[PDB]
Amino acid sequence: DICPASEDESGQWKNFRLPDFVNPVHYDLHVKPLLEEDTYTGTVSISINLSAPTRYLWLHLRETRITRLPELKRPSGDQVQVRRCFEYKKQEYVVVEAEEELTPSSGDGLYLLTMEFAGWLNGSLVGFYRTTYTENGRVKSIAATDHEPTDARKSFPCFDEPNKKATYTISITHPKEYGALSNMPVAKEESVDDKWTRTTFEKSVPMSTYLVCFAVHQFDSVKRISNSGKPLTIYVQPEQKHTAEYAANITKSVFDYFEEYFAMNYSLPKLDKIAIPDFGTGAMENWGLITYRETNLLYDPKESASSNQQRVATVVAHELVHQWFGNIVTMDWWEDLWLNEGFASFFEFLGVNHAETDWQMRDQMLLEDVLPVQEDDSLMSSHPIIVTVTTPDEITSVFDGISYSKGSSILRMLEDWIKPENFQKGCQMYLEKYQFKNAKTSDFWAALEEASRLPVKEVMDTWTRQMGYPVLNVNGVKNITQKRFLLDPRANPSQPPSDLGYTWNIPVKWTEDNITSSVLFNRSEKEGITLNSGNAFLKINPDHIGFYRVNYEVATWDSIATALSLNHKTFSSADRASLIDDAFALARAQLLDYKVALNLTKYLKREENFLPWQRVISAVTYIISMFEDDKELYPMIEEYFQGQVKPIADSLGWNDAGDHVTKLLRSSVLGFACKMGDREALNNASSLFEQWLNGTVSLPVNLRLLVYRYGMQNSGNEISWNYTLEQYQKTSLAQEKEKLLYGLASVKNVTLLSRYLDLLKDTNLIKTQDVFTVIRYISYNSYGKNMAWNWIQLNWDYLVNRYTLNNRNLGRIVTIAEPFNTELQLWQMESFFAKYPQAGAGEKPREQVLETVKNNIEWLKQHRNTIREWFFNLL
Ligand SMILES: *[C@@H]1O[C@H](CO)[C@@H](O[C@@H]2O[C@H](CO)[C@@H](O[C@@H]3O[C@H](CO)[C@@H](O)[C@H](O)[C@H]3NC(C)=O)[C@H](O)[C@H]2NC(C)=O)[C@H](O)[C@H]1NC(C)=O
Ligand SMILES: *[C@@H]1O[C@H](CO)[C@@H](O[C@@H]2O[C@H](CO)[C@@H](O[C@@H]3O[C@H](CO)[C@@H](O)[C@H](O)[C@H]3NC(C)=O)[C@H](O)[C@H]2NC(C)=O)[C@H](O)[C@H]1NC(C)=O
Ligand SMILES: *[C@@H]1O[C@H](CO)[C@@H](O[C@@H]2O[C@H](CO)[C@@H](O)[C@H](O)[C@H]2NC(C)=O)[C@H](O)[C@H]1NC(C)=O
Ligand SMILES: *[C@@H]1O[C@H](CO)[C@@H](O[C@@H]2O[C@H](CO)[C@@H](O)[C@H](O)[C@H]2NC(C)=O)[C@H](O)[C@H]1NC(C)=O
Ligand SMILES: *[C@@H]1O[C@H](CO)[C@@H](O[C@@H]2O[C@H](CO)[C@@H](O)[C@H](O)[C@H]2NC(C)=O)[C@H](O)[C@H]1NC(C)=O
Ligand SMILES: *[C@@H]1O[C@H](CO)[C@@H](O[C@@H]2O[C@H](CO)[C@@H](O)[C@H](O)[C@H]2NC(C)=O)[C@H](O)[C@H]1NC(C)=O
Ligand SMILES: *[C@@H]1O[C@H](CO)[C@@H](O)[C@H](O)[C@H]1NC(C)=O
Ligand SMILES: *[C@@H]1O[C@H](CO)[C@@H](O)[C@H](O)[C@H]1NC(C)=O
Ligand SMILES: NC(=[NH2+])NCCC[C@H](N)C(=O)O
Ligand SMILES: [Zn+2]
Repeated sequence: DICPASEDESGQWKNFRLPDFVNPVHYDLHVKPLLEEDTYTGTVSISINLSAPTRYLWLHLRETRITRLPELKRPSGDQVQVRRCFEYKKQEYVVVEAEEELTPSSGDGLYLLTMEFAGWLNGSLVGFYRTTYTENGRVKSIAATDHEPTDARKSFPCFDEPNKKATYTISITHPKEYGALSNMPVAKEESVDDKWTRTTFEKSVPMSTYLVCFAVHQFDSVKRISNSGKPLTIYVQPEQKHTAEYAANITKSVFDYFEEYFAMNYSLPKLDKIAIPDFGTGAMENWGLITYRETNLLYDPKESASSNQQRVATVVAHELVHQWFGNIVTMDWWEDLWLNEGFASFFEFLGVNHAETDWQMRDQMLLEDVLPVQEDDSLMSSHPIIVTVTTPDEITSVFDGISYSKGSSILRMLEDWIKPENFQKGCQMYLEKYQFKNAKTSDFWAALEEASRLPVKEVMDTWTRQMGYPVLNVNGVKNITQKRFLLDPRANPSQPPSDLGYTWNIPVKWTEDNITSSVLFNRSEKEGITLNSGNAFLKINPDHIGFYRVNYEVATWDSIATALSLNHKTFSSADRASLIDDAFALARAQLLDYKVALNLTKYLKREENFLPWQRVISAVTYIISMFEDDKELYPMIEEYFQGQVKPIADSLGWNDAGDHVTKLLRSSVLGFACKMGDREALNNASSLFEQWLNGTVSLPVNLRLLVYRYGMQNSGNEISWNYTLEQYQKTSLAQEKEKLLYGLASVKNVTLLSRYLDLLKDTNLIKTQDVFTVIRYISYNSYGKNMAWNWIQLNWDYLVNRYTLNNRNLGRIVTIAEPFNTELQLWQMESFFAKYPQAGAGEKPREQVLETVKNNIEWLKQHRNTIREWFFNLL
């Protein structure tokens, strides 16, 4: 109204990107929330470096409105006359036109733009918002911000691009019963009324808008002091105070580890962590004020699982990495997002490995990132690590497996190739050089190139400027050739067009009789290379350290299966997982006969290690999933795999005994036993469930989820469903709540699942942060697979209105359709997508799930008979 929307395109504000010649230096930001009203107001004054004649100044603003007419100051100090302001919706700009036009800022002086604005605290989990929780029967409020990637512009008007780094001095006017937090320590507090306080924080270091954070809270705190002497504190609800201890421990340990590892001081005087009761992502690395979802921060050793402990430790470590990679040095543009996310996803493992010695974290990288993303990056609808992004929806979409997991994986390969010592030093030099500035990927290669003189740019470009990865084809034990690996054999291997033409410079490592050698396999060696003792067996890609698959000759694969049956310990746990993973992905891709892959599972009655069991379970889950409705194949696949896990499931038993990894193994192994229909494992689940319903018995922590799931699935009814729903409401621990939600989604009852789906619209019952989690849980239910899919279709307009098409989790919800494997189901998907063609952040997930479902249909056609034969002839 005061800056009305205009469809005037005839200016530079038509461009998606901000102009080069306008840079901010300093933000004077003041916000005043009316908590009980779900509104806030604010004023911002921004010091501006101008480099070119312009009659217009524009910056980002979404939803939040300008309250009066903006006012501008010349570097001399005089008031610049303003003709108009207008909003340009298409590119999320507010634009002000001078009755003038003025010249650059040539010295140390700068323009100053002052704007008044008003926004909403309700209906959203981005920008600046308020949510509630209950304490001693009273409803309490907390307000906070979440900005990454393009939501700072909702909180306040700003130059909302990662390279437009400016300095910040923030102040908030809030009721006195509340404390206020931000990036920097408190500088001064002053009484406005006898009811209100104005809290001003000290000047920030130059930082990106997406990192700017503030909160208004009545939380207690658990405190720690770094080796640096700086306070590290975790803010937490008084009720939940005891559950902040572990995170406090890890924060200290990992903070102290990283500061020494990166050879650089944490830039700020303090660091705070806080979990918002309703929070839209996992966690956010806001410099000095890291916000969390409760499940990722709050841990109770008396109620939480080892899985939960590891998750907390890992996310805390992840977030801490960002204080260096992302915060100190930021990517120049979102196309280089992996410089943030891949680095955090890599170093998170080093952090927690320091904190927790017997967690085998380094190996767990294979399970967490490497192998899962090799699935993702074998689709045509993957994308290169460096990604062209032209809209806010595209930007948010690339916060994905490629950025995180493949990012993490190619750094893991890089480190090993280049040696840890040199990788470390190179990272340090990168941090020294670009501190408080922005870097491109090119900048990082050159940094490590200074630390190795190895051809980092030449080699790593191949892993980074094109999607996908190679399979190494072994000819004669010793000759290898590279070929792009795609899950779909019908797909055109040259698409989409790549300058590098889908050949890679592959750092290749192999083990000859307990001795290790290294070669760079050059792109330009079109007809392959020969691996340099007269050997009878070459173990290529030890610990799956390189981001590629190895396809041995069938004879060799056959001999591996035999070696496993005779003495599996001949191979390391990682090597076993890796051979199993490759074989099954190769069979999936029609590059290896399924009989050969399945033959590798024969030894399993003697398998006792975590890594191979995890990758076996992953591979079987897919195959079992494809044959769910096949009355012929399914019982046979079930009977066999039931027999294979029985010994290890029996050996570990239904009790929390052993070290971290053993307990993780027991969980997944007992879960798989239950999934495969082992009557005794199911009986244990039902028995413990029945006891838990008696209201006294606290279940062994690493068995709970299984007991809620299989207990509800096998003996749940309305009475126990209602009980479980009450328990979910009554527990304060978010990690327990989440397990109970999975339990509730496990009932074999259409009426009860229907009630559950209806609860998604009730914000008193299911939190906004948890809606997509619940939909996904329901989709795993044999009835709910179709119920969840049907519900998101019927309620699509409702979800879009509630979350917006810019919401990443909403974009991704269509992946509940992954198990689909008929032409009928594919037609349903396409019909639905055609009806709602505005996909937003769901554009890529749609492409991916369509490719997956098409692969599934093909897979069934190609392999049903072969797999049937293998099982029939065996049983
Ligand atoms: C939870 O799961 C346990 C399995 O992990 C069950 O324990 C098993 O119960 C079986 C049936 O009573 C026993 O079968 C016997 O196995 C021995 C092998 O050592 C054979 O001699 C017997 O032929 C066989 N049956 C007989 C004699 O009729 C298992 O031995 C037993 N123990 C283990 C460690 O596997 C629990 O029963 C189950 N709990 C609940 C509450 O259902
Ligand atoms: C790699 O996989 C091969 C193909 O599945 C295995 O070879 C097969 O072993 C089966 C036993 O596991 C045989 O099943 C038998 O088939 C005959 C004729 O069809 C039936 O009369 C028998 O009753 C049946 N056995 C049973 C118990 O029902 C297959 O004949 C056999 N096929 C071939 C071509 O060899 C390999 O053993 C396997 N390699 C390993 C494990 O190293
Ligand atoms: C937060 O609440 C306000 C006030 O209820 C919402 O504004 C209303 O929007 C609807 C249509 O979207 C109108 O019918 C009402 O008249 C509006 N009221 C006012 C005072 O503007 C607002 O949409 C909510 N914010 C969010 C982000 O959902
Ligand atoms: C946080 O760390 C402290 C130690 O730094 C842990 O407290 C110790 O726990 C061990 C094992 O329970 C005891 O033997 C010691 O008496 C405790 N105090 C020490 C060594 O100073 C504490 O348990 C850790 N937090 C969590 C969440 O487990
Ligand atoms: C699924 O749950 C519903 C709700 O509890 C069950 O419906 C009940 O059935 C019994 C008879 O067996 C009646 O006494 C109740 O009045 C019914 N309740 C409702 C709301 O209709 C239903 O039997 C369950 N269905 C299955 C297949 O387990
Ligand atoms: C379990 O939960 C439901 C919901 O609280 C109970 O109440 C019925 O819920 C339906 C909707 O599912 C309403 O239409 C009825 O008004 C409710 N019936 C009442 C209040 O009498 C249901 O009765 C509970 N069942 C058990 C066995 O505890
Ligand atoms: C860096 O850390 C050291 C050791 O903790 C400290 O003495 C020094 O003040 C810090 N220097 C800078 C430039 O931040
Ligand atoms: C492998 O390549 C080498 C060198 O080109 C060659 O001598 C040999 O014939 C090839 N094939 C096999 C099966 O070893
Ligand atoms: N609006 C969002 N969903 N932002 C997601 C930020 C999550 C954060 N970068 C992390 O992965 O830890
Ligand atoms: Zn991150």
